[PDB]
Amino acid sequence: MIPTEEALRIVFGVSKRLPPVIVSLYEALGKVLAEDIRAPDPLPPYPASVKDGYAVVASDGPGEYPVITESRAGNDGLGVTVTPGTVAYVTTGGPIPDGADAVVQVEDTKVIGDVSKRVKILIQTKKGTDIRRVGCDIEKDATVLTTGERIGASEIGLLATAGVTMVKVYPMPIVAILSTGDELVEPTAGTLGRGQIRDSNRAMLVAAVMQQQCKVVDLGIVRDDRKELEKVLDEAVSSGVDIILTSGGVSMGDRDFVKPLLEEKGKVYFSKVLMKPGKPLTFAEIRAKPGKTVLAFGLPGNPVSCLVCFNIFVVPTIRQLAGWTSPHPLRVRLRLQEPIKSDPIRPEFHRAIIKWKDNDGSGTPGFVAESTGHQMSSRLLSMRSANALLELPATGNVLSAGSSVSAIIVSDISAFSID
Amino acid sequence: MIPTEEALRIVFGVSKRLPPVIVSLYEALGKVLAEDIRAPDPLPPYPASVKDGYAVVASDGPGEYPVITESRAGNDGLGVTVTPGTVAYVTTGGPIPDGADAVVQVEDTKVIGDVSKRVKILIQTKKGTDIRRVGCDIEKDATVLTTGERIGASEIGLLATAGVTMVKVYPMPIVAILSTGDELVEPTAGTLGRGQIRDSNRAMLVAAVMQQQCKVVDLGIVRDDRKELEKVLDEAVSSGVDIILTSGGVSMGDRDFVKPLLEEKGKVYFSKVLMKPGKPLTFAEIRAKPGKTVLAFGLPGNPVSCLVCFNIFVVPTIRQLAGWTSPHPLRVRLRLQEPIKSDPIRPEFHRAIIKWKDNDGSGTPGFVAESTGHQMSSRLLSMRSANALLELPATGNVLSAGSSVSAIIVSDISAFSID
Ligand SMILES: Nc1ncnc2c1ncn2[C@@H]1O[C@H](COP(=O)(O)O)[C@@H](O)[C@H]1O
Ligand SMILES: Nc1ncnc2c1ncn2[C@@H]1O[C@H](COP(=O)(O)O)[C@@H](O)[C@H]1O
Ligand SMILES: [Mg+2]
Ligand SMILES: [Mg+2]
Repeated sequence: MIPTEEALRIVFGVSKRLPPVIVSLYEALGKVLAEDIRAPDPLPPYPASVKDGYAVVASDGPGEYPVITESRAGNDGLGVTVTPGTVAYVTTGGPIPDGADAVVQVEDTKVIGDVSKRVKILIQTKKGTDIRRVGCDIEKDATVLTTGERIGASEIGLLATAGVTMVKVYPMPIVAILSTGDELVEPTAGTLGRGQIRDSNRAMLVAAVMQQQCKVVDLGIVRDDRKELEKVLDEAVSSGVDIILTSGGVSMGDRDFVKPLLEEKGKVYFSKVLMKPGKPLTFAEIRAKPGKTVLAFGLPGNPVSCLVCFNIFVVPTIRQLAGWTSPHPLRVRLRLQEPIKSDPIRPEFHRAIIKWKDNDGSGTPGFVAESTGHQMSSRLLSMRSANALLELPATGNVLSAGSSVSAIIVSDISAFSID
Repeated sequence: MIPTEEALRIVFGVSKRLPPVIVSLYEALGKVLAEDIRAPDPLPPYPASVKDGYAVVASDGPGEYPVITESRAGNDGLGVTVTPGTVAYVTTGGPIPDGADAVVQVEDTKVIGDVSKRVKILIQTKKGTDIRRVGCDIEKDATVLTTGERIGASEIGLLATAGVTMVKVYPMPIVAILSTGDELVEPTAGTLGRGQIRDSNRAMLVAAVMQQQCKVVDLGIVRDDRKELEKVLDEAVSSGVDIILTSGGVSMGDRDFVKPLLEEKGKVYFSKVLMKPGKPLTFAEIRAKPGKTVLAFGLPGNPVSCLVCFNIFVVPTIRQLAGWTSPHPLRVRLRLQEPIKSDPIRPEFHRAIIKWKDNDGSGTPGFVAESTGHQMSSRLLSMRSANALLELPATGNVLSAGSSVSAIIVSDISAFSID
């Protein structure tokens, strides 16, 4: 039985970034860049107006002037030179005609006469005012995005700015998922027969893997039969998946074949972890016959233990395979809203609902946590709405309301409900 | 020009939750429940063993006993009564045979003899030990999920537990997106002609809407021509989309037709907001001809202003339409890692890279922020890697390193890179 910190280091040490691939612009969203991106031309590529108004010769100053051209886009004002004593109309983003050295926003001007166009400039401007010089936002050949950078909406915007529609990225791993048990029935079952339960771990894990943006290979329910589970595992290993997730069949039962099958097919690094919940977790590395490595997680059958182990061990493995340089989950410090008793032997991953408060109880703003209630590993209602796992050390003491603890954030911090 | 707080209240007051729909189990992931979910049967539906070991009569105590049945699943041990002086083998999740009232884990037992099976129970157990009574995890008819609850992986697990494979939920809005400008070219363009730039806002907004899990209707580049933009807007309004996003054509240019077109087609609630960046934001409500409401956001053309306005105003509108009871973004308090000058007139949404530190500079743990650098609204590099918007009040003063500010979190808090 190894500590969770060691089990994580073993998984990190075995897990390898996947080979990069080439994808289209919208397929690159959410993925990590596997190349640097350089601007092929400057932004703006021409001197551009910051305002709707008039391009002027700054030294002219306030006065009345004829409007010799209008410049909004493309070839507008091409070949026209704004000389001292003239002005040109411009819209925001319009090219500055040759000879103009500043822009006076339309609010500081007045159109004069009926009908030839004339405008009154109401202020003294300064050279360079309200003009974006060539390359002031992005210089030609500047690196706008680098290898190891995760692509979000602004990074998609920068790729589009630089004219990149095919991107080299690290792909997401493909994950096979199966459930084990003679007691299981499909979640479509109505009236349950004696000694049956609906398979809940498979759909829970499919959903968890969908939230990590990975393709899922759903291998269904497997019975407690060694030859049957070996056949499904051999089929999962040779299919091309990168990760295999099983649940159940990893305790002390006489028909728990997951561990001995992973020992035959590959190398089991560990089968027991000092943690509450999640003790019987198995981690193995299998080589598929030519050829590639396949990571196998023998997750515990208990629904809570299953999802806690997914959140702590499988999420960083997916991220590592997908080329994330920082795969660890966000850990914050927070105050307890109620007392919680820690375990005397195993450090606990106590499920909680956390929120940011203007006053965390200590007079300063901070995160606070409420327990989800009874933490029994068979009680999936303890995972309901839990956005964090409180890391309670193995002291056996009652942590009173107001005490501070470390918490792992397991669900979108930007989707956190406010206080 | 209205404050951002008022502009948000107007948007919230106009935005209505979409009618609920019925979807399959995996389609419900990420969506808000539009009905309560009750367990049709208990969990466990039979008294179940917590351990691999033996089901016993607690009062018998330590001793040697014959193993009269084996119970792992289904009908195993049906009709067999464990009487005083006998035991039954059980696996975790196996039904407890009639007459047995406790379970002794296999580690507290020893198999005796060769070959009839006999086992030695090494301890004195207590009635009810290591047995999950019927309904101890979930009672029959208990509400396991309620209306207004967002569905994550554990909620998918609870739906599967309760045998629900078709779910009533609030759908996501469908969003139409177009760009405006005679200066724009597609992001596939190579060498740019004079006065041209690649359309970056459209792909940026498509990506931003994809991260919000909404269907996108890509309406392309529209030129600065009133009749052309009216035709595309009329086509967007009658297509069935719930939200229309335009960018550009909302400043003071003589060919900026977005505002007057939204005034003709519907009701414009505002066209100017007191903020840095994002001043020319237009918000309108259009009624499609029978019939339904369509929300239109005339986003600013400047790439930074475009994305900042999306993050502040469009994200909560999407969430409100999708039935989120808490659509507001997460706001935290944090310390500045460097000095920042605030604007004397407009409150600024200064882009930053934030992280949780064990020491935020004050001796206690907390979030800290680094600026992304020059904040010019034309500089999309200021959005690069920004996971927060610092809310800087309009004081004109230099906020020194170490001072505390409010920050809006704009990207997955569970995807935050650690310190
Ligand atoms: N797919 C599943 N869905 C729900 N419960 C499960 C699943 N697989 C295993 N379990 C339960 O988890 C516990 C441990 O499983 P095992 O390790 O196979 O003994 C038992 O109570 C099982 O009935
Ligand atoms: N789709 C777009 N992509 C990049 N820049 C844009 C886009 N639309 C408008 N702009 C720029 O944003 C600024 C304001 O646009 P407008 O409001 O149309 O004058 C100008 O500098 C435009 O060239
Ligand atoms: Mg089992
Ligand atoms: Mg324009």
